Amino acid sequence: RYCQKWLWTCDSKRACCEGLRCKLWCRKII
Repeated sequence: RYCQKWLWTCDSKRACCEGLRCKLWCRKII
């Protein structure tokens, strides 16, 4: 049970879970 490589460069097209609230690397569990 893990997220979806939140580490992506969150911005819009991203597909994070609960860490897309950032500029690039999803600021999730890290």
